[PDB]
Amino acid sequence: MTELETAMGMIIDVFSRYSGSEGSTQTLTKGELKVLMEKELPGFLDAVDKLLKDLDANGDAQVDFSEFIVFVAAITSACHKYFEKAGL
Amino acid sequence: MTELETAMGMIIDVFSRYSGSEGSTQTLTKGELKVLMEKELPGFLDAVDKLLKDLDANGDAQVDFSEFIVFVAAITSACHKYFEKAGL
Ligand SMILES: [Ca+2]
Ligand SMILES: [Ca+2]
Ligand SMILES: [Ca+2]
Ligand SMILES: [Ca+2]
Repeated sequence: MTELETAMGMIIDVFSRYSGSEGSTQTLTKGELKVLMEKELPGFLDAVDKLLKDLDANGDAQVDFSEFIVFVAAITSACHKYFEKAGL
Repeated sequence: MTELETAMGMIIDVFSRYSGSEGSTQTLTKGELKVLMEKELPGFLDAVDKLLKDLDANGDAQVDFSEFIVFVAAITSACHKYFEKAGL
């Protein structure tokens, strides 16, 4: 497994660890999202419900994997853009 | 560092390992992309130039981090969707 394939497997791993405690095992409810954020993105965040509403693209009140990975990408892109600029 | 923060750091790590051999150190030329694909996503891919044209959102003939992470997300989402469906 390459470094990049491992990173991709790791995001999927993270998602699956929190999406199975209630409702669909393929999505995050507001409660599951609250736990995923405090455990995986501590300090990033009222806030949890607004986050869910921001990420929910199809209006089912849950965060599925597509919605979640778009969020992970955005955060990662913001980090990379910041050090790119600190760079001069 | 959490599991998810580590995965994000790992994608940034992967990108930086290949974007520094030519031209801007913040982007991938077609040559750098060819090397990144054979080393990090072997077997995924003519093909390299078409891939670059597909990912290049701003028309500079290079893949920057935003373009790259959108690609990583898409591949990861496609993997997760596949096993979600194999699931019944
Ligand atoms: Ca769930
Ligand atoms: Ca949704
Ligand atoms: Ca470069
Ligand atoms: Ca570009």
